[PDB]
Amino acid sequence: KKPKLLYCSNGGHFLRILPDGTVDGTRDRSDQHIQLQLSAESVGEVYIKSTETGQYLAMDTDGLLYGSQTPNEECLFLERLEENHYNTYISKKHAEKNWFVGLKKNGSCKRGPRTHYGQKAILFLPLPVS
Ligand SMILES: O=C(O)[C@@H]1O[C@@H](O[C@H]2[C@H](O)[C@@H](NS(=O)(=O)O)[C@@H](O[C@H]3[C@H](O)[C@@H](OS(=O)(=O)O)[C@H](O[C@H]4[C@H](O)[C@@H](NS(=O)(=O)O)[C@@H](O[C@H]5[C@H](O)[C@@H](OS(=O)(=O)O)[C@H](O[C@H]6[C@H](O)[C@@H](NS(=O)(=O)O)[C@@H](O)O[C@@H]6COS(=O)(=O)O)O[C@H]5C(=O)O)O[C@@H]4COS(=O)(=O)O)O[C@H]3C(=O)O)O[C@@H]2COS(=O)(=O)O)[C@H](OS(=O)(=O)O)[C@@H](O)[C@@H]1O
Repeated sequence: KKPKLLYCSNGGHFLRILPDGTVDGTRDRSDQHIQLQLSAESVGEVYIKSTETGQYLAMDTDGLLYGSQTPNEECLFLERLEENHYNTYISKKHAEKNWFVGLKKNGSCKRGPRTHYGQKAILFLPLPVS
């Protein structure tokens, strides 16, 4: 649990949270906002924070991901390992809606209600930073 990169296979991107709270993905290994710290706030729960800006990955009430300055309830995710050995993170708040953290092929954040268990857009591979 050192700063990791959240690599999404659908499109091959690095999930990232911009200074202005925008969350999306990118292919530049040199991006200053792709370094995330993953705090485990319980047995299968986690917090994902932009070390570069302090912001925490959070999903609003409509499934849109954004960067929150404080770590509220909307910032927890149930980190799960899947079949092909990837990690998928589903919003704990909306767990019942099956809303995950995901990236579209073109690297733009994939809306929570547009994601679903099984989709390749929800697969992330933590890679080592620096
Ligand atoms: O009716 C209207 O007027 C409109 O209503 C809504 O629009 C509808 C579409 O009209 C409708 N078309 S359909 O006629 O019903 O088919 C439908 O489009 C869906 C279709 O699934 C599909 O359509 S199409 O290809 O025929 O055009 C297409 O799929 C997109 C994905 O959405 C996109 N996801 S991404 O994550 O953003 O990139 C992307 O998928 C990639 C990914 O790599 C991966 O997807 S995902 O699992 O991560 O989601 C997946 O990978 C597959 C791989 O392709 C596959 N290869 S093989 O060919 O099977 O061998 C294999 O390797 O497996 C993997 C993994 O699979 S799995 O195990 O995870 O399942 O798929 C690929 C991929 O296909 O490329 O790209 C595809 C293709 O798109 S592209 O543009 O052709 O490149 O579009 C979606 C879509 O959501 O748009 O449904 C929409 C939405 O309807 S809804 O409203 O009911 O949701 C729409 O409504 S509105 O609400 O937006 O207003 C309005 O546009 C119109 O009003």
